[PDB]
Amino acid sequence: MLKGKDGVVKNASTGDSIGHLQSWALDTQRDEVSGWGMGDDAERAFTTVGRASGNFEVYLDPADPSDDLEPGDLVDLELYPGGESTGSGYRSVAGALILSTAESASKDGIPMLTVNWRTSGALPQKATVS
Amino acid sequence: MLKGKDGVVKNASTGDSIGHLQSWALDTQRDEVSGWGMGDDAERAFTTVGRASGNFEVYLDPADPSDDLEPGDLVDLELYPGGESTGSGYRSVAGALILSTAESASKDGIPMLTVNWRTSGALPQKATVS
Amino acid sequence: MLKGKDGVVKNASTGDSIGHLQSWALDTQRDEVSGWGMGDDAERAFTTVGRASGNFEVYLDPADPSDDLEPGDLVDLELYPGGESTGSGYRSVAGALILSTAESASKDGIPMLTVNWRTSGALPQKATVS
Amino acid sequence: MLKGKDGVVKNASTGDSIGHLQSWALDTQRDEVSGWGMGDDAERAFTTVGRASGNFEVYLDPADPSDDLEPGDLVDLELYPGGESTGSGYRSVAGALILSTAESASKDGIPMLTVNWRTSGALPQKATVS
Amino acid sequence: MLKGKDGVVKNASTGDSIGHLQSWALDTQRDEVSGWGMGDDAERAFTTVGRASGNFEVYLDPADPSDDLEPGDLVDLELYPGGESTGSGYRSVAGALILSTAESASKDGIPMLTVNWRTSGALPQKATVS
Amino acid sequence: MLKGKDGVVKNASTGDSIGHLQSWALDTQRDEVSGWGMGDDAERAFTTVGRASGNFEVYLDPADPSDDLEPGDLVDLELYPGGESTGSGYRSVAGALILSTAESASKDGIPMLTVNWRTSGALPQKATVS
Amino acid sequence: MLKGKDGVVKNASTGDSIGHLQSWALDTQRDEVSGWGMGDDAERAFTTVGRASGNFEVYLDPADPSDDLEPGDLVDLELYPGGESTGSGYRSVAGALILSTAESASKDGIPMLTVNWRTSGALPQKATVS
Amino acid sequence: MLKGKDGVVKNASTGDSIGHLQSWALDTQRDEVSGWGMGDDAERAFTTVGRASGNFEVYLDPADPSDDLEPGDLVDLELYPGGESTGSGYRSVAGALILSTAESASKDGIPMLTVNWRTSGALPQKATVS
Amino acid sequence: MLKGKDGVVKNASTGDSIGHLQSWALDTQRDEVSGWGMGDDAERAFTTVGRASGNFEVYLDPADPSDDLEPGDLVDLELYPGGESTGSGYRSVAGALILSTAESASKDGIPMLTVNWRTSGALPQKATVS
Amino acid sequence: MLKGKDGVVKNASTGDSIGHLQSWALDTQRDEVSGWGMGDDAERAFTTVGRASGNFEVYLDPADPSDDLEPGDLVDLELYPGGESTGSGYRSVAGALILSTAESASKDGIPMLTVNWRTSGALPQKATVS
Amino acid sequence: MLKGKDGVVKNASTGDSIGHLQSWALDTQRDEVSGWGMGDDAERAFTTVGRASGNFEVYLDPADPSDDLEPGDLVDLELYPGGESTGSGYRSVAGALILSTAESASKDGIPMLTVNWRTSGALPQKATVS
Amino acid sequence: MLKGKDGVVKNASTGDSIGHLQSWALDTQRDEVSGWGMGDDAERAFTTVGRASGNFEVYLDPADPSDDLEPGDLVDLELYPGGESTGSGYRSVAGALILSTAESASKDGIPMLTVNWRTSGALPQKATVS
Repeated sequence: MLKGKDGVVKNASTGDSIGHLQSWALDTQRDEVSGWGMGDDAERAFTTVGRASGNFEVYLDPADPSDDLEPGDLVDLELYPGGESTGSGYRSVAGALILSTAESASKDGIPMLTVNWRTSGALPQKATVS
Repeated sequence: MLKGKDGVVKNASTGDSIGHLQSWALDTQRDEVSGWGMGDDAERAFTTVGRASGNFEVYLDPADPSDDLEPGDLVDLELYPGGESTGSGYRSVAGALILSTAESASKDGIPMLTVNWRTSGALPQKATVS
Repeated sequence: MLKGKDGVVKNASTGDSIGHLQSWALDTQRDEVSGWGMGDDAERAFTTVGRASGNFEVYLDPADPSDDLEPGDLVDLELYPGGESTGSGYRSVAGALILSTAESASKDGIPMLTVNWRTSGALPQKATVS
Repeated sequence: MLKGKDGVVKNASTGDSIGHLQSWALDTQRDEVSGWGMGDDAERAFTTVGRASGNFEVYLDPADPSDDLEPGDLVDLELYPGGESTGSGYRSVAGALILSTAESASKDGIPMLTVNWRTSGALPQKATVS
Repeated sequence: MLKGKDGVVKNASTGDSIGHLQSWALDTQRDEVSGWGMGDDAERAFTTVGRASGNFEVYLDPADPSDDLEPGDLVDLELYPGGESTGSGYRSVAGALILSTAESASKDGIPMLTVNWRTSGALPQKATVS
Repeated sequence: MLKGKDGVVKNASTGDSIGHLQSWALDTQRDEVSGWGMGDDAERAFTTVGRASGNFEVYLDPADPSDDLEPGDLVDLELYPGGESTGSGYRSVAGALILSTAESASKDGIPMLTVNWRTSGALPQKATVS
Repeated sequence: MLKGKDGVVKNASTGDSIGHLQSWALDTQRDEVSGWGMGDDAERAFTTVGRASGNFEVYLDPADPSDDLEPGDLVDLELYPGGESTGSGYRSVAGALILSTAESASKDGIPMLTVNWRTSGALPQKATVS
Repeated sequence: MLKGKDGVVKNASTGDSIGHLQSWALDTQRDEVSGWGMGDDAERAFTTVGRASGNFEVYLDPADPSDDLEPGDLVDLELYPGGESTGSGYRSVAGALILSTAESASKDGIPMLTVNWRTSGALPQKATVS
Repeated sequence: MLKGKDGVVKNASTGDSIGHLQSWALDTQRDEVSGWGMGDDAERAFTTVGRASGNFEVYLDPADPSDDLEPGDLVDLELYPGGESTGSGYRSVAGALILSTAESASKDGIPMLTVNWRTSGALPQKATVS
Repeated sequence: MLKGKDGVVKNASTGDSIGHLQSWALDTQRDEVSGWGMGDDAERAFTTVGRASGNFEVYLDPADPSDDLEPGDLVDLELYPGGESTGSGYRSVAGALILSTAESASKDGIPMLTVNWRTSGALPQKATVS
Repeated sequence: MLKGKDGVVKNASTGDSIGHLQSWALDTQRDEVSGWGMGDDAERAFTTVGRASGNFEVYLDPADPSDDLEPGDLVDLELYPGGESTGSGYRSVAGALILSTAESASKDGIPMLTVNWRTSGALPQKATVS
Repeated sequence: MLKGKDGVVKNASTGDSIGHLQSWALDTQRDEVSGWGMGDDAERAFTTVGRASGNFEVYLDPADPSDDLEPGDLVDLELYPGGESTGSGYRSVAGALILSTAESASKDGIPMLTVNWRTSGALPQKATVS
């Protein structure tokens, strides 16, 4: 049961936390393939190839490392679900591909920014901080 | 009327409970085929081939057997809906295929993990614990 | 205005009530066919062939006749919307085809089971109990 | 502003109110066709052919004229939105085609029935009761 | 900031307000077309042809000018968002094509009517009442 | 953390604030392309071409610069998320293409207007006001 | 506008409906001959000799009169496009020549049979059932 | 822009509309002849002789003037693309030669009939109805 | 209405089912001959000589009796459209000539094999299993 | 990147736009001739003589200059792919030979006309409008 | 049921896998010869001579062994449908004749290459890897 | 795996990129010759002579080097599948013969141009840019 309010995201290439974070997310998939013949009871399957994707939502501030993210950039990410304290696992993604951003606001809210990324060629490598 | 808060899931291959569980689910299907002729009142049907699928949601903790689950792995599962007390039925699935995982968090919550699996070649075999 | 809390479902073949029931449902359809010509005001229609389908949700208990239901089985059903008291209509379905089941649970609930069936060759025959 | 709780539906062929009604509905449509050329500012349209459809929901009671409705029947309907008092408009539909029914219940409710119909060859003819 | 409760709709051809109104709506669109070549950074666009559409919902009363609206009719509309007081802009639509109507009711409500229209050949012409 | 209630939008061509604003929004995308061969573990990707889109919602008033916006117009926009005070970043979009508008009202509300635009040939150019 | 789902085909010689029918078809042709001279504006034509052909597709069942059809057989057919009710026209073909059959199936379908015939010496004689 | 749903076809000889029409079609051709010499840049051409052809598809009904059409008949046709209202052009074909018919049906459709004709000696003469 | 998913094919010479089947097919033909004289209304026909042909598609597995099939082999086949249960008709072909095979695969599929055969000297002999 | 919705076609002889256009097309070809000797690696080629062809599709209206087009006519065409604004290239074809026309309609469409032409003796001469 | 995503192709002469593969295919044929006499029921056949052919599609990369393939080359191929693991059958073709290649691309795709080959003098020799 | 959206085509003679490209394509062939004798098992083959062909599709713009391409011209081409960056292979074709062009448009599209060429005397010479 990790705290959840200690989550830290970093741009690994430049070494700088994101900023006013609100939520993160991650995912992993593999495609399936199913087949069966005339006279079988159950159908078989297997997994071909894998992906990864995720996003995060921050408060919009122009003076942040969150501002430099632009669609099409390649960035090395590190997600700390439980903080940076030693022994806390962190998923590090190499070659993360930023796909789209979406800024918005309301008459009674704070301008928010949603970055949405993807993986390109590599998969999230789990690890344990020292 | 089983308790519901006693549900236990196990990795049958290695023999280790999952961890901080939140909910599980299971399913079974068979495809249908319908036909009728010119001049019939009702249409006929039958079932061809079967499947199974399900998922479960846990609290994210790196030091757990829940962490070793990766998309594409083949694992032997056992679901105890009412606990491990003798005489409690348990659905055991052989060759379960883990298909996708999805980790997430919020600024006021606990990091959660959703594993989502499938069956490959075999179907859930009901039984009764000794 | 039937009571609704007296509803009874039976496996007609073996003669045994289902168990801890939560809700039932039923349906009937007929396909439509519409046509019109160049210079018509309204379009005509008619009904070709009929079906039936429904489901029900029970509390999961292994020691019940609800447990023996498996996808692909053929079972003779009888639905008593208002109980078994004499003069209460009951829809009896012959050759009901059970299509899928879906068991689930939560950390603060009761394990539930949803059976989902269909009709194959026959249609629900209304009647009046003696 | 009609009362709404006085709505009466009738089977015009046999002359018998439906029963414990809960809600009714009606509709009318005409298909559209749009076209434009290279160099036009706005696009033109027109309406080809018309339909009608609707439904109503009643409490399930076997001893009612609502029970005799079966998918595929042809029935002459009359809808009184504001009651049967003189001078109250009523939409009368000839050759209404009943398309599907759907009975259901819950463990804490009343068994309900939803009839769903259509029009075949004719359109709803408004009128004013004497 | 117009009042919103003063909105008036008229049938311009005959000169008669609608009746017990509940809400109106309007819309305008133009289709887009996008293209790009091998080696471009951004994609270009432009707008081809335009439309208009909208609806309104009234209380069902047979003795109203709202009753004469039938699918397929051509009517000249005028929408006064802020009333008929001098200097209040009003969108006047010529050749409005009424496409569908949908009457309904409940056991504890008022019978309502939803008219749904379109434009055919012309576009809404803004203006300012004298 | 920008205030959010100070957001200002301008028509850059004519130099005039919009009016009673309620909310704005913006977006940027780039399409993705994925490929893999027989015998690969992960799938590769890259981004081809980019877009931009957004909208904003105002109170409907005929005597405003918001009224002159018509579908199909080309307008130069400037969005000030945090006001016009010096040092506040503003996204300026050149050649913004207005795509659709949607006016509406209720019996207990204020007539609202939703403008919905797009970009054509250029992308939002961030900057910092002097 | 005949129903289409009432179509009946018969072997007139033995008097037995076909079986589970799916679709029928028929055709009639006459060859053309065109000629023109040096200095003519349009070309002339006429029709020499006529034929007939068609087919039908049934569900494959060995215990049917559909099974006895073999390529090369001569059979007297009668096609009822709208059923056998009195006053319904039926095309009766004498000396129909069955030319080819084609049985097939899939892993998720019903074995189907396509009979394909021709006419030999006579042409389809329309009539009206008594 | 003619309506298209008002198209009327007539047998000019007997004066009777066809019936439930679905679509019509027409055509005109002239053969080409090309030649060139040793040392020319472009090739020359001209048109020798002309034809006409077309078809139409109706719902199959034995009690119609559509039923009397048989391959080999000579019939005088008139096609009204936009109806019979005065001032609407109509292509009248003299000596139309009916070449083939093709009736068909499905288990969920309406029996359709496709007549296919030709011209013999004359060409379609355009005109304007009075 | 045979099940279709129970179809069994056998090599009659060695007595061994094929394997993972996907679909089968069969055919029978006879050539036609048509003639007519100067002054006849319809043309006559008859059938000269017959053939047979078909195929089937299996999943590619080297350890199967499907693997031993090579183009040019002579094999005795038996097709069970509805299984091997007693009373189920089966078409037995003697001297079947295997004509061609075609193996293929995709990056996300299962390697498939299509055998395509013919008959040589004999025709399919229908029968009924004991 | 020309707009495409501004395309204008003209009859150059009489000076009158076509009408409700839907699409145009054009083409140019030259025949090829290939040869090689005993002992050559690649084969040679060259182009002998050229042609041109194209078509266009309009909405059928009798009161248009599109109506006067008849197969066999010689007409001087001018195609403006991007409109008639100054500096817009236009392909002018002299002695265009109209080869065939094809009118058609549907029960839910607009009567369309497809003109199909050719070139005779001359080739399309590109130019630039003043 | 081989995996299908493990398929490996090799140039046997030089010993080097192809590269980014997408799909392969193979085929075998033998010509047929049919004859019959005046007075026979069925027609006889036999197979004369055999061939082989196939292709495969790869991603275009100049730095690959796929690049060295040129039309007219003679290459020794080996196809591993299920990978190179021991006991996996592989079809080895000697003297494969590469017949044609076809490179292509799109504005939103990956440049692909399709090699298309044939056999010359020898036939595919099945085997089993050690 | 080349990007595919970076493809560049050049007119090598004048040194000027084409323009708004959409897709390219290329091909190479060699004819085959097969022979066999009375008493052989497989048939032999070989390749005689080679060709090349391809095309590409661009947006129609008169102010481009794409406009100067005319059927019959001889042009020296260079295709860069992966761009002009150093080390990227490019197929250079000498003496390319342009065979035909085909311009077209729609009422909701962009005027497109398809050039279609051939090779004359030489074959595509692969290379590697410096």
